Amino acid sequence: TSDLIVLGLPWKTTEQDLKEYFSTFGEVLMVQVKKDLKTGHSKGFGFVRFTEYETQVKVMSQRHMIDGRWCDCKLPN
DNA sequence: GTTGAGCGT
Repeated sequence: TSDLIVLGLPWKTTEQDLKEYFSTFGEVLMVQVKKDLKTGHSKGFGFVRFTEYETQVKVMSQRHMIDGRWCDCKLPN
């Protein structure tokens, strides 16, 4: 398993929210929501790591409606 | 108090 980058997150979406959402597919190791260090405002993308590689491809294969926006899980660059 | 292609100290 590898980290997946999550593009398109609503600005209000928190690491708590991601954990909840992604947990529905499989077991989650960690989630991150990248934020500006001065203001804490989310930058609109984050990361996720699953324990099971099965869950990763399942998640990588489809778009995701998270808090009102379609999001994409890709392999980072 | 804003936005929507954005890739991580």
